[PDB]
Amino acid sequence: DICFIAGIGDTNGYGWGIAKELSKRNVKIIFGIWPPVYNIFMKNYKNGKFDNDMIIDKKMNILDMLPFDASFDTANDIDEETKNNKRYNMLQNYTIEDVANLIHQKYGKINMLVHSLANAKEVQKDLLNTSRKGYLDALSKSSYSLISLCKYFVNIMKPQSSIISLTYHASQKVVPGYGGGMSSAKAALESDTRVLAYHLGRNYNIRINTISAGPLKSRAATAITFIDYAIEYSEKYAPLRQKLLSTDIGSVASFLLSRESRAITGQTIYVDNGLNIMFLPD
Amino acid sequence: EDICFIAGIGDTNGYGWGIAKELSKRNVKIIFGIWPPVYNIFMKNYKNGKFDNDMIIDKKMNILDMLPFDASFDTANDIDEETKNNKRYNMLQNYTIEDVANLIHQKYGKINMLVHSLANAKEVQKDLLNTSRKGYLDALSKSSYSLISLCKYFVNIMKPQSSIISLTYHASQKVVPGYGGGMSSAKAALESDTRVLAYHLGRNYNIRINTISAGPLKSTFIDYAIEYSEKYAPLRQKLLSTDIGSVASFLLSRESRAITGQTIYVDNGLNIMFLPD
Amino acid sequence: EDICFIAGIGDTNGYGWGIAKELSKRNVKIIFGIWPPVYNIFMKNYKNGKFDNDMIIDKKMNILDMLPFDASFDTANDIDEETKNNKRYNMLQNYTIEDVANLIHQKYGKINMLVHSLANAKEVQKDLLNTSRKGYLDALSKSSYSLISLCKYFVNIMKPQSSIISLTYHASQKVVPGYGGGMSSAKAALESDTRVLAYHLGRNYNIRINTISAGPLKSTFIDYAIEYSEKYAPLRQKLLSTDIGSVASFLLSRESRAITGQTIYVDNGLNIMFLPD
Amino acid sequence: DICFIAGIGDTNGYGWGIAKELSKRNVKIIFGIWPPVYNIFMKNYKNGKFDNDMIIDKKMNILDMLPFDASFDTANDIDEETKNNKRYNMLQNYTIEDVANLIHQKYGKINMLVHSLANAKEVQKDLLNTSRKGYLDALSKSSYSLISLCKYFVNIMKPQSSIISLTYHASQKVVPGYGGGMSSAKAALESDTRVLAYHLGRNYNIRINTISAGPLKSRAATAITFIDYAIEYSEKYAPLRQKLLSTDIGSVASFLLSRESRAITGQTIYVDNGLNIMFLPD
Ligand SMILES: NC(=O)c1ccc[n+]([C@@H]2O[C@H](COP(=O)([O-])OP(=O)(O)OC[C@H]3O[C@@H](n4cnc5c(N)ncnc54)[C@H](O)[C@@H]3O)[C@@H](O)[C@H]2O)c1
Ligand SMILES: NC(=O)c1ccc[n+]([C@@H]2O[C@H](COP(=O)([O-])OP(=O)(O)OC[C@H]3O[C@@H](n4cnc5c(N)ncnc54)[C@H](O)[C@@H]3O)[C@@H](O)[C@H]2O)c1
Ligand SMILES: NCc1ccc(Oc2ccc(-c3ccccn3)cc2O)c(Cl)c1
Ligand SMILES: NCc1ccc(Oc2ccc(-c3ccccn3)cc2O)c(Cl)c1
Repeated sequence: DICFIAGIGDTNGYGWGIAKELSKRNVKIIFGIWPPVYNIFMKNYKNGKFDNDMIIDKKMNILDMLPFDASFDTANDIDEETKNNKRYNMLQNYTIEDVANLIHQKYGKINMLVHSLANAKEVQKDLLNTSRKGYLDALSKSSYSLISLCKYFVNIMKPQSSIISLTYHASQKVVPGYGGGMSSAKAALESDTRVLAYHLGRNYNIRINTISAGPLKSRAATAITFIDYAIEYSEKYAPLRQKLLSTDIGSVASFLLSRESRAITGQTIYVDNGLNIMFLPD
Repeated sequence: EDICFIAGIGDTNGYGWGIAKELSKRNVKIIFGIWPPVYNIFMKNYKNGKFDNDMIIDKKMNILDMLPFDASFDTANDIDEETKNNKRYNMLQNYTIEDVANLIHQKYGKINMLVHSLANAKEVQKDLLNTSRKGYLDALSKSSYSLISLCKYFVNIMKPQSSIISLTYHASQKVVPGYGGGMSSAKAALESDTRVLAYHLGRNYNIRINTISAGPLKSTFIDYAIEYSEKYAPLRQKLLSTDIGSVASFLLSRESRAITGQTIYVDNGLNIMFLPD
Repeated sequence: EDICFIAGIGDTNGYGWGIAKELSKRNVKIIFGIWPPVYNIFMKNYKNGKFDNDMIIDKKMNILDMLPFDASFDTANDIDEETKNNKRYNMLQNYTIEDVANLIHQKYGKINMLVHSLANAKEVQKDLLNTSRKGYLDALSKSSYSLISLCKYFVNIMKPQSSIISLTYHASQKVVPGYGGGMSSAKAALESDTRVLAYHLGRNYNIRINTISAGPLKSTFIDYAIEYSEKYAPLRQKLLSTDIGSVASFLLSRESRAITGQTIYVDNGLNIMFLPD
Repeated sequence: DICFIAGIGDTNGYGWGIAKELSKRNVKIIFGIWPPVYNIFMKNYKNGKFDNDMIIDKKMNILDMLPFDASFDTANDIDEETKNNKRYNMLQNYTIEDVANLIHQKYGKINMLVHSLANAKEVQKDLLNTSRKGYLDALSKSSYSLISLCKYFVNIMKPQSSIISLTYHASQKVVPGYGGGMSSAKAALESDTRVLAYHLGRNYNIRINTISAGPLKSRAATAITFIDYAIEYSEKYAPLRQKLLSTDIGSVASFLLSRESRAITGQTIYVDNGLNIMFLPD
């Protein structure tokens, strides 16, 4: 049982929580990490900074930790500026195709893929005031990255393997302040999940679903006090008033990835203490 | 110990059984509620070892008890003659919803997993348009209201962080000609009620409740549904009652503490398809 | 001439009236069905000119007739004593669904627009969780099944390319604490039944059927709903009964020949909002 | 009552049918037209070729017919190659900002906007096999064009104005063969419709909805016998067995655009003889 988690920059995200729970079930974990934060993540790991967090009387497995940039499909896609940037030029094989081939050489076929990354340069702006170039950015890094991720991993994956991504309810209902086309990319990503589920199903016997998670105070969540407010609101209005942990998403992700969800494919599962069901406060 | 009540089962060919088999994998003690009129039969078949092979998991399914259970009656007060003097019913006792909740609580104490796995419409083979008021409401009473009732009476005998599920079918959201009698209307209400109950039980008892929208099984209309499904579903595999059961097991556990009020499709992905090919 | 039957109206403060006003704009002749127990009152108020100003469109609303109408009874056969000897009912006649369809057909011939605008649950102020079986089913019978019944008996007296609508509320899809008694379950089923009826009536009689999911009006719970709505809805304007009526008029016309089985939200866009701001 | 229809290349589309019905109600119509087909559309108009089709005992109004390219927001966005292409270099003011300013000079404020255009270079490929550049193409011309269209027209539009676009059910359910990210763009567009509806509502008292239309044998529909099959299927399985005309979409569009739908905003209305409601054939 091998899982590649694409998109973990630290310990405060959904990627980490997913990692943790996949370990409880003894699956081997390969982190794919964005180069802007790669050196410093590695450093912290070495300094045993994440050592508290790797606690489960269990200890986390971490098979490998690779540089990974979901905006590049192949090496030909890497622009020269990036190729030479201070933070990339010492690193290698970080395109989507490249990490796919890496992994396969080092470990062969794997059977679990977590897409856990999103990005938009104009997330701060709202839809109307987002540029074409900013919108297409959001969709390229949040939505298309999934598709591409699939294209390349699908054949280093065994039959009956399963894939998941992460989404947010703002695709289905309006959350003012979730901007830059981020809603649009979650909308796109939830649709692609259905279409990919059809293709990967018939053709590769491979499942794909997506988890619509609640608010977590991740690094990326602070890409705009919205989130503190979102957590506040969720903890007062959701059917379940417990605090939403990333491990909560993690245990569901783990389930989706296991053979136990063998007959669930193409779905948007909500893991959010049921907030999505409410129309009216009280 | 962990105890699950499965309300609505008459053989091994259904969901309740698949759900029971899978729960047994986590060593959950199982109590079956059986519709009184087939209860003794079921009890007989059990004795004659008829369910022996279906019961093997290599470990034996631990069936804590098997009780008469009629989802159409809330309390004893509702047992309305004739019924009281009906050939089958009169030899049995304590089969109303509230009565069953008392027995279970008395013999075993509190439980922590509830499964509503029962559907019945007396006119299930006619168009909604040709369904009678009496028929429709029987559908809603047995297949929809029963869920609320079961919750009302069982919440008192459940630990906090308990979990509930029912079974639903996609006919509620999209047209399936053939699923008549108001079974569609029933599931529509069941799914909506699952949301509403999720809010109340969640806030008031920290109890979760979800519904599994399952694909066709077996346990006429079903024979088409299955062929169509295995033809067009994203996933080519045969859908098993344990496929629903393993999902149920998960939903009924703490691993899904943050999921509630949801409709989970376990149908090989049939629901995502628009037109064939 | 074009004739619309509006089943479910007791004053000018509701949807049936707003719908009636707007239909009158297209010179549609209107027949009102009134719940028998308030029928004579309504008839009195009509006589005393109480509805005179509400009736002006500058042209006068043409009310073809006003008949007692009880959505809880399908045929005469169902009028079950007491009811037959109830203070209000016994002085009236032909108010069952089938009976009304016969009168209309007899006096005016075929119609071509039907409006189901009636909702009633006897326990509308309690939680779903505290709602009784009797209460729930009354809800489903009056607010949901009535729709099917009305279709069953009226299709015979309708021209082809006829059109039908009912009114629904978003509580069916998402939790609105306060909308209890199974009104939510009712609307859930009404919306699902609208799809199913759309298939049958569409294929079998080329008749269309849709439902309007309206925002709060007036006609307690509503007072909050309205303030919240006018605060948070995408559209700041006050929502009028004629806002629903103008949409209804459209849906009931040939201009919408290619729309059927749909739930149309007329609620200033409230439904698209997740969290406030 | 002025309406700008963005995206009509001939008489066989939804744009034309919408035009026709808006005329029945005496509203003035400005066609925005893609330059690759502009000269030839004009020619046909002049040769009175469309004269049969402009029949309603009514005759169509056509206030103006402008060149229009929804892939350009402003003149600065026009690449030099395009700027010089055989088919563009004789034409002017065809960016989104430009046609917005044109129209306003010539006629002032308008109050009706029809988005009726879509495009994807790799529509023939299916999701998995679509490139980043092809996906982003679909989203840029089918989804973002709407947003941009709004940004620029919103303030040459009076309060209480209304906007509509066109979508297809493949966003919500899987239609194999509707590829190139076209499903993804309909998914995105239906989401943006909700978010735009919130912003335009509160801020400009302006409504936006989208129509999910059935199959019509438009020029663009043949961008892949899929459609003949789609029309075949729809006419045998839809609740309504009538043939679906573009004027059917047109009369609904007209309604959405009128004050009659004054309280409907942010919605996806299905105009498809109810096919979307079916799960199972028979
Ligand atoms: N935090 C929330 O409230 C919330 C809610 C719902 C959904 N989500 C989703 O969860 C997922 C994970 O986000 P998170 O909230 O855990 O924050 P996060 O910052 O931990 O996760 C995003 C990570 O992806 C990496 N990344 C960004 N762009 C990349 C690229 N081009 N390629 C590779 N790596 C890249 C970043 O380094 C970052 O660490 C996202 O898809 C997000 O949309 C988050
Ligand atoms: N035909 C169908 O079965 C169907 C079904 C559902 C939805 N739709 C939608 O209806 C809308 C109209 O398409 P149609 O089916 O009438 O075909 P159509 O070809 O008549 O409409 C598309 C028109 O937009 C123009 N166009 C394309 N790219 C453009 C750009 N960059 N800027 C400006 N103009 C451009 C083209 O010249 C074309 O004539 C589309 O949004 C489509 O997605 C069509
Ligand atoms: N540059 C941007 C960026 C924007 C959003 C992101 O993901 C999310 C980050 C936060 C939330 C969120 C926000 C509020 C409440 C609940 N969840 C949802 C998300 O999808 C990420 Cl990971 C990055
Ligand atoms: N290059 C491409 C391109 C692709 C799809 C398009 O629009 C549609 C064209 C056809 C259908 C369609 C296809 C089959 C059945 C019903 N509708 C749906 C659409 O959204 C258009 Cl206008 C252009």
